[PDB]
Amino acid sequence: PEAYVVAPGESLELQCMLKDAAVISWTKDGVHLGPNNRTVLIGEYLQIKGATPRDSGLYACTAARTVDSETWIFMVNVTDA
Amino acid sequence: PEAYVVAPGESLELQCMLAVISWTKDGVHLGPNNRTVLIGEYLQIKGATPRDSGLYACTASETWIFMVNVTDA
Repeated sequence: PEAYVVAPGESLELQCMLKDAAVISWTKDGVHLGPNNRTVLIGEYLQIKGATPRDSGLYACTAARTVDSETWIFMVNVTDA
Repeated sequence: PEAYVVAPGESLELQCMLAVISWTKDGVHLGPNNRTVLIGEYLQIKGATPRDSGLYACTASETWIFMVNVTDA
């Protein structure tokens, strides 16, 4: 679990992994993340523009396929510090 | 984020911490089934297969998180 500092207003960008036939699902603090006006999920990428401090949290992407289900975690701290 | 490694075939058991507990895996809400039992603060899934791995999380505000790794390693 690696740390990511994002300055408020900037873009949080996370990248999961490349596995053939694996569809990527994202969580923040265990809760599900999907697409919205500030959230885009594409390929193995997660983008959130307009970082605010409550965007801070423990993000994780799980690449699941039928055979297996591998997982990466990112600790995101959105701060002016 | 707590680590839990289980060997395939064995029983995956999670125990929540610090109220009625609801479990998610990779964001999806879990209920009981023929290999899953949810009781008290416990989550049990028997017959672990590598696809049972994922990011589990238990909540009642407060939330506790588990990275489950099912491997023979």
